[PDB]
Amino acid sequence: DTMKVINDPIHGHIELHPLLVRIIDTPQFQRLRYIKQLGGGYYVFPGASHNRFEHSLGVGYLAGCLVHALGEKQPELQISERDVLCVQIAGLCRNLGHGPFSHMFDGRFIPLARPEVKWTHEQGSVMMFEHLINSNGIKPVMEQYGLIPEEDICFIKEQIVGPLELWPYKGRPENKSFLYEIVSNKRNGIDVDKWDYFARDCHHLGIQNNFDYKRFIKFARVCEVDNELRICARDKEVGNLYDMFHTRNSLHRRAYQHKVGNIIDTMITDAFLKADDYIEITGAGGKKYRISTAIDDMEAYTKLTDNIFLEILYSTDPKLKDAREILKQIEYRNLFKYVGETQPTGQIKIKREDYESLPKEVASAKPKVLLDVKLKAEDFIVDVINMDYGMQEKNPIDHVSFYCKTAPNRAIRITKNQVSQLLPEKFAEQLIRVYCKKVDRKSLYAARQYFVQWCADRNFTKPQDGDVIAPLITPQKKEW
Amino acid sequence: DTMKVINDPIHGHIELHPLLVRIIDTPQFQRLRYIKQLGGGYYVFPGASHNRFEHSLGVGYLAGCLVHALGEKQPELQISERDVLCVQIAGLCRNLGHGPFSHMFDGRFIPLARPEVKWTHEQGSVMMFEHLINSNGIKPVMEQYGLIPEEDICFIKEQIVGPLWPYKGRPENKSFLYEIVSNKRNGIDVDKWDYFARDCHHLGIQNNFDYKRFIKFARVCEVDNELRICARDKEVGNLYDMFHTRNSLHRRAYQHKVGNIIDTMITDAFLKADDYIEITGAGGKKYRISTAIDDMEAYTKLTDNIFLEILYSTDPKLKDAREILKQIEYRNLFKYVGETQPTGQIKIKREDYESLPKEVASAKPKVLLDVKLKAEDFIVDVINMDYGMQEKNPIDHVSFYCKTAPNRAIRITKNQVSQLLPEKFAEQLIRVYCKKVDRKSLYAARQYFVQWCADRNFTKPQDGDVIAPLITPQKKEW
Amino acid sequence: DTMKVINDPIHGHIELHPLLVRIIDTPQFQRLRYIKQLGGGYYVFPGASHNRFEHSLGVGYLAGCLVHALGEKQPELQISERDVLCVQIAGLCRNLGHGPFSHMFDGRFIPLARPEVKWTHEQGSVMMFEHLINSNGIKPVMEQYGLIPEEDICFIKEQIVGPLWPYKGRPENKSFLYEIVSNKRNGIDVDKWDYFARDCHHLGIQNNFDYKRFIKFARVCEVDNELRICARDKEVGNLYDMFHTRNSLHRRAYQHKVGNIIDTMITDAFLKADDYIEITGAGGKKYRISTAIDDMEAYTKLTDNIFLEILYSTDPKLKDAREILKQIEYRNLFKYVGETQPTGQIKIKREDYESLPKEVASAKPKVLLDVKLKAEDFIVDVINMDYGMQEKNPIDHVSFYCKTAPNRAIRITKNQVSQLLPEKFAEQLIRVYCKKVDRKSLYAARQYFVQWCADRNFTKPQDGDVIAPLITPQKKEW
Amino acid sequence: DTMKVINDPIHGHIELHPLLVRIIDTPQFQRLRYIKQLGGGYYVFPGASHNRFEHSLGVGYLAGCLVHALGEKQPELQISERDVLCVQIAGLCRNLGHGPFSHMFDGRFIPLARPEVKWTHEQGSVMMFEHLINSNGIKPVMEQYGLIPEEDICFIKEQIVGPLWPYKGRPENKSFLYEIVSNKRNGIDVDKWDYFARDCHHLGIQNNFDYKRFIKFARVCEVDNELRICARDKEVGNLYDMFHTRNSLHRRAYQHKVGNIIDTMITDAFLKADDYIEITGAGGKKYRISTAIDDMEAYTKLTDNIFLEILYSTDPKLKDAREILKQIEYRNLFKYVGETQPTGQIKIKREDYESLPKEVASAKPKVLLDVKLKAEDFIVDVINMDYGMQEKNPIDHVSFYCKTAPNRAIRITKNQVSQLLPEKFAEQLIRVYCKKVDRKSLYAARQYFVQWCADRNFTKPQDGDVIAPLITPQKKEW
Ligand SMILES: Nc1ncnc2c1ncn2[C@H]1C[C@H](O)[C@@H](COP(=O)(O)OP(=O)(O)OP(=O)(O)O)O1
Ligand SMILES: Nc1ncnc2c1ncn2[C@H]1C[C@H](O)[C@@H](COP(=O)(O)OP(=O)(O)OP(=O)(O)O)O1
Ligand SMILES: Nc1ncnc2c1ncn2[C@H]1C[C@H](O)[C@@H](COP(=O)(O)OP(=O)(O)OP(=O)(O)O)O1
Ligand SMILES: Nc1ncnc2c1ncn2[C@H]1C[C@H](O)[C@@H](COP(=O)(O)OP(=O)(O)OP(=O)(O)O)O1
Ligand code: NA
Ligand code: NA
Ligand code: NA
Ligand code: NA
Ligand code: NA
Ligand code: NA
Ligand code: NA
Ligand code: NA
Ligand code: NA
Ligand code: NA
Ligand code: NA
Ligand code: NA
Ligand code: NA
Ligand code: NA
Repeated sequence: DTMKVINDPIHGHIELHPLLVRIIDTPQFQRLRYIKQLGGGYYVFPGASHNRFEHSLGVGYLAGCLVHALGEKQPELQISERDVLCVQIAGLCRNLGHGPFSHMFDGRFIPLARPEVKWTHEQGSVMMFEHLINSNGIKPVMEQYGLIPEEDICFIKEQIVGPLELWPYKGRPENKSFLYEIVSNKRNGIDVDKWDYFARDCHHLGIQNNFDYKRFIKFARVCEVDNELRICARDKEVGNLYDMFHTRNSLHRRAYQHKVGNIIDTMITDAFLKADDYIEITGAGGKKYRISTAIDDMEAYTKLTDNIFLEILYSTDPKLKDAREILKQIEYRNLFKYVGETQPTGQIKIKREDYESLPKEVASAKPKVLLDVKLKAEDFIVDVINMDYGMQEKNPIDHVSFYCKTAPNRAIRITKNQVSQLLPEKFAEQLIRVYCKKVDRKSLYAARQYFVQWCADRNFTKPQDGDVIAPLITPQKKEW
Repeated sequence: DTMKVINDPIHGHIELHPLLVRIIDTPQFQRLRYIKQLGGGYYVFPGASHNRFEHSLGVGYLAGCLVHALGEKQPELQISERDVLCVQIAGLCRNLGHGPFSHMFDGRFIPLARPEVKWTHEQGSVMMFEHLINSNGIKPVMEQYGLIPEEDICFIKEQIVGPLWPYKGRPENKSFLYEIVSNKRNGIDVDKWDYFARDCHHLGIQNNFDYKRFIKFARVCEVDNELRICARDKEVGNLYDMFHTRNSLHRRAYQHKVGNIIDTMITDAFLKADDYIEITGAGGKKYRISTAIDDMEAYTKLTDNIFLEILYSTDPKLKDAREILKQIEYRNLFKYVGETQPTGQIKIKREDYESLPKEVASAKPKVLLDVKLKAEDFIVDVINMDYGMQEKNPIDHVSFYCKTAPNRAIRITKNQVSQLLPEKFAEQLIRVYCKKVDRKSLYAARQYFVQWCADRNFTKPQDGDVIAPLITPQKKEW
Repeated sequence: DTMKVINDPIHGHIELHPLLVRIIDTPQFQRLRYIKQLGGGYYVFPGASHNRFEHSLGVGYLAGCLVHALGEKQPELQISERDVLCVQIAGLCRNLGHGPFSHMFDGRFIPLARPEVKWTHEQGSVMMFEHLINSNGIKPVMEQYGLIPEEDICFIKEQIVGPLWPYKGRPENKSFLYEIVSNKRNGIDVDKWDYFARDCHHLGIQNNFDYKRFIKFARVCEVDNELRICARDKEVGNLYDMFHTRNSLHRRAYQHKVGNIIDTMITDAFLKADDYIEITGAGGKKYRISTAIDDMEAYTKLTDNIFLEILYSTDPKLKDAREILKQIEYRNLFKYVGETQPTGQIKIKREDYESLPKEVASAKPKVLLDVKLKAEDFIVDVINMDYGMQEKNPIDHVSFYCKTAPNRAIRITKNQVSQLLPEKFAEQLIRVYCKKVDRKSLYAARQYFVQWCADRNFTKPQDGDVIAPLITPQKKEW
Repeated sequence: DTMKVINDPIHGHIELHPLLVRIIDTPQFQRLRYIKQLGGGYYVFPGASHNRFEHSLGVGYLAGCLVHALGEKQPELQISERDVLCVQIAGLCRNLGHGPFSHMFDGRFIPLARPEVKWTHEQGSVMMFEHLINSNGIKPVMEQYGLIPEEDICFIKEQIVGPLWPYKGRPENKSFLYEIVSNKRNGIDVDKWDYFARDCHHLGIQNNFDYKRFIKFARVCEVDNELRICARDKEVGNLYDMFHTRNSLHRRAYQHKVGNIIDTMITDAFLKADDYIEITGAGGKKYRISTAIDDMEAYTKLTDNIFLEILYSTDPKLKDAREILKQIEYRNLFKYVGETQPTGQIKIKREDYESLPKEVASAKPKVLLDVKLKAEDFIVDVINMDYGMQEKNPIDHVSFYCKTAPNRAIRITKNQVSQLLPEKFAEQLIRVYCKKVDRKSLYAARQYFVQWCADRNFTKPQDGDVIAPLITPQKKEW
């Protein structure tokens, strides 16, 4: 077994070490071929047919490019061949825990189906990796290539999920601290997983990427920052890092939080909720699990993919009728209808515990307009979206270290005022989208009146088309 | 009316007329989201995750670009808005009849499972379109936009599948319209243009054909008393390059030796599953994977999903099918032994395919072997590579015009273009694989293979001297 | 004569009407082949070899795309063939007035060589267009294609340079036409769209603005009793991104610290050569590099070639000029010391520029230095970065329409889009360089520089702590 | 001094070792910024503004990629850091000897102006490199980085121009290194790889050769007791495609019929200017355009600028030269009459070129002509199109390895790959143009042309029946 070459449209011809090949050629990894990267986004951007499989190869490749580049420029770090493989494997395997339609599954479905548990795709990746290792005899193969399974497995899992609970990591000592910033960077969010999905999502969506990850890799260095070795960027690149998070935000606005993409993810979630009692997935020992409990058994979870959508759509059982009809509505494009978008003003934040009550508030509004129909709470969906630069209210560039041309081993900080006055003043905000489940012309007219009146009552921002969709409501609000 | 815009990575922002949107928003069209364009190719080229859905939008768009371009340059053709919509709809709908894994289903599975029937994806598209029309109340919507369903449905179906003037959907003065979506005269059509661009974007191989350039130089002229789409004389080199590119894409990607063996293993799994999977069709009647083609309501539910239904099954009756698919996941694939071609005049006929594994196993290589292999251990895959018209040069069926007389159609022969062009336009490739994957079986398989090539006067395999050093010295030609 | 087709790597195959071809095939237009789009940027980004000629073809093409798109969607605007040609011509001709190294010539050279005059490339374009028309017998060719030279020439010139309705080339009901080539209201025009795509292709930085998407959503609506080009409401995010991209391109490429210092050195060489180079104009009268702008026949011969005329000269009078250009070839450039910005209300006005090198040399660092530097050893470059309208948000001057009422124009404020947008739309950068390149001079230059930043309450330079560790602790702030 | 990074749109961010930087920052290298890669091609493809400078950086970078790749995969070859630098330097410097408009200068101008000498851009590069080294003190800088100037300079020059082992710069065990920059065995080298990608990016024609794939599969193996670079067996298809692409680029772009006639007109202007332009060289001695090749200090100043020096001149002695250049700006070009090829064994040798205009004018068409044309009215351009090795298949000079024995070199014949490949590897194109551009002259020129083709048994011109309907019936073949 020798180096395989694989041709990827984003990165070109990528070399895979035979241990990587052994990890890839398992049911646990190959599963990612059946999970769309962008979930319901495929129903809006028809190029976005790519799956988590190819994204994962790309993350593994880029993780290897960055660690190899640091090792060649700085031999004094003592990056070993073993370190390189562990970083590549962690890159490959950080997407293993994703579920059907990717963010739909851990962002919408699981929190509604199992409100008592705290599940992330990260934790799932660690569990799925363990199952991959143990079911496929990977440990003897790791030893053959010089890995020490005990320590290296721990290292790999820590790169995915952070400390498995003073230097908190066990897989590598503090002098290799920089290695924990490559695959999943908890300090500031700058990591190779974003770099792959920027390039890959853009190629498939038909929106062009402005971030240059190769340029970043070339200027990257390891320096001592508060007695820990960290990956630092060249001072000059600070503009480009602000542009990188600006790009992330553009991709969320244009594509990932597309108003129709989100409502399709919501409809799929609702179909999976109604189907949950009746779909059975066989796991370890022949025990049966549901869509919502497959996360408790990795053998069941292995078989939980986008296929669930089609199993529901093609079913004939009367018990799956409600689930199936929601999916049929997607095919006919009879979707829940977008009413509009607003934001809170001032320092007002809408917290997760208030979400359920928002459809009630929209239906409780009293627009002074003659209406043919009256709508209820259950007729409205309210979707609250938190947009930020990856670290809630914080500027992630405040957590980046830099070096200068004249002293490349000396780490420095650069503040927002030292770069530009044209940068954002805040780093987080909320969007509120409202939709109506009643699609007829009179219901939709009514829904707009309730919506705009609610925006006025709550002192939210004037919807962009407020004057067109509710001309009788927007004059009562002086500031509009 | 109300145009939708859709953003496609190949063509940019595409406008869809509301009638097209009505056709697209049906179970019969949306089904194409679950059929991979390149089938088992995704298992070799990981970027090739694209489905028939997006390819079909692109063919519809390009069909519209070509017909609009001809109408603007030549008002005298009388291309109406109705013609434009019919051509776009036929473009949209020519892929409706594809099955699971696209060419796998009509190229491998159906010919083995139903050898007596003559099924093509084209005929399937016509049948699926009829079912799409009748199940979704499309005829009143056609009338709303000025189409005449009787004539226009006939036109649309004829553009997909073909037929004194033999067509009924349009008269002879619109003969050129039949050359846009599916060109029976020479193979130059908008379906190829979309898949060249789209497959290349996804495979990571760069496309060298410029379809926009071609559309700009295209004109309709009278050729033997029939109006045809002609190309500019100067463009003749680019058309030879276009078929050269098609041939490269087949060699590099579509007939990739591992892509084909994965399609073969999936076919074998579907054969072993065929008795046991049921698909519900019209009136609750049950169909199999091999009979779903006889009922469009069943066939609607026949997609790549079948692969996962088999892979995830627990039924003991699906065990053999499921194990073949598990072999694909572990990459325990049937092993490639090699490739050869016939020499001289020799062509291998379709009726002799079944007997070829027997001939390879019957060869007597003078090498000491620890295993003996049988007929069933060999797969022999014969691939016909051509320029789309068997042995014919398709450029002999293209008409050209000159700058100084743009309504005068001419012919250009291969001799008038270049001496560096192909001398033949068709050939066969013979790939041999072994179902026994261990190192000793594979060694043995190579000896039988090379010996068979020697016995049959086939070409010396490229690695012949390395894989069978004891066999290749007997053959003086090599 | 009929349509020429030209293949451009940015836009593909572009069609040129024969009148445009006649305008392009003149010495006044073909001159733009010898003026680099990005001037000294080519000396930093080696892909940036592109010239104004191809950019101008692209602007003419995109001007035609937008006016055609508006006309097809809204026949009621009565856009005539004549309007289309005049808009395409204005698009083609808006770069005619550029000088050697593009922005170097009107941004640095002319203001220093002729401080008393107010010259812009725009005014130059109008004058060069008039000369192009009259020297090449274009007026009878305009008449042949239905143009009325009196009104249409006026229209074309007004589209490039601007002026109760103040325009004479078209009445108020065609007011939207003045927003295509050079948009005075908000800066959204086709010239930006071409240079975004073209500069990005050549620089190796990828463009994220989608101009085609913008064209598809564009409509003309009534706004305060005047017809204007409006954008779809949803696209407002993309317009903010468009100016954000313009700003990124300025930071990364157009105001690159070494690109600018190369433009400065070339400017200095042209100043020292100005007394001695002669350019023959109309009548045989002689002009200088700085006076060629007063005679279009001389200016026709004033291109990047002047750089090489100086570099290859042997005349002893051009020695000092030639030596500066030789320093560029050896890469012995004036050295970058650093960058800072003003804080608070502080704005640095154009009348204070000359005094800044004096202030840096007057600073008293409080560290012992081996050499002392003077005013002439420093260059101080002030760069104004904005969104095209000084302190104003250009999106406040954009009109929008909604899906439910496409003829009804609306306004959208910054708070209705996002909290993550910029709070200001203008700022200044100050770069300092040193003409003395040795290690001791450069160390000293950094101490003066950082101390000056401290004295003036400017921002702490990014590398302040590394380049001047003894100076940055004295500032209660840093 | 450490690595510079340079951003190139084709290769991305490229690292330059400080010795390379020292070679690049000289007047001898920087001169390549003023020589267009494609010469007159820019006058047809407006994207083709790129210069030899950036192409050279790219060849240097790719030379380094291939030698690094071989060294990492095969440590037993003992590729040193010194070898890597010498290979990068040879890559950087192989284009130094190009003249104004690249192939125009050594392909057209020099053969006509200096018929007694045998000059190539290769020999020019060696001479320019020597001058670069000696004028800029590069030898001590080479020693600083471990190079041995005597041996390594010889190595570098041998990699550019060529020579029982005939080379002195490296012994036989490093023989593979001579195949990277300029491969005399088969033409597969990094210079092609860069211009495929770069010319395609600028021309707007898409490249289908994947050089990175090739580098990944490349290995060094023993072939007839010499170490050589071998390709993987199954890449053989791709190598045939690589030369097919080279040929397509020649047909579409580099031998464009208008590109070539513009190169011819520029050559004619330079011939008429040759007596009157002076270029100052070493010791103040004066040279002409045609003698600047004999003094590297003069040749340093000989660039595309010469075109504009002629165009902008006022000297009455340069009038005829200047008028030809003015005709290019107005697009009053010599007119294309047509294209033919020889049939049979007939090859047209360089000594018969001068007589061809005479033969066309001597033909006796037998139709009534209003004007009669003479020899000097015709230009006949003979173009040799091949796969880089005259009549030979360059793939017969490629060595391959198989997966099962990667140190064992093999040969692969054309019949082992495909029957759809070219049957010949060389041909000639004959283009005829007319210097008289009026309608009557052009009609006459076509009659003479077609009659000449008939008399000589050349191929029927593609538009023969349209341009000469009365002449093409006499010829039974046609
Ligand atoms: N000619 C080609 N150009 C571009 N990519 C290719 C081409 N041929 C194959 N690929 C892609 C498909 C895969 O992603 C990757 C490797 O394919 P390939 O080299 O065919 O390996 P293989 O594993 O089938 O052969 P082998 O095992 O004999 O080396 O390159
Ligand atoms: N900013 C963007 N840039 C590029 N593509 C986009 C952007 N926004 C959306 N898309 C894509 C997704 C779709 O394929 C296509 C149409 O999207 P969009 O204009 O959002 O339609 P819509 O149907 O959601 O809006 P509406 O119905 O309100 O007009 O363009
Ligand atoms: N095969 C090609 N592919 C892409 N671009 C090409 C090709 N051939 C030429 N071009 C480019 C060069 C020009 O920019 C544009 C038009 O050139 P071309 O069609 O050769 O026109 P022409 O003016 O030389 O021919 P004619 O006058 O006979 O129509 O296309
Ligand atoms: N932000 C950017 N994105 C892409 N390319 C850039 C960017 N900045 C500069 N370039 C280009 C121009 C050059 O070709 C190459 C290197 O430029 P740059 O990093 O600016 O070097 P420099 O020599 O000016 O800086 P220094 O000497 O301070 O390291 O990259
Ligand atoms: Na797709
Ligand atoms: Na990590
Ligand atoms: Na530093
Ligand atoms: Na058809
Ligand atoms: Na082509
Ligand atoms: Na073929
Ligand atoms: Na296949
Ligand atoms: Na597999
Ligand atoms: Na052939
Ligand atoms: Na709207
Ligand atoms: Na260009
Ligand atoms: Na070179
Ligand atoms: Na060179
Ligand atoms: Na060998």
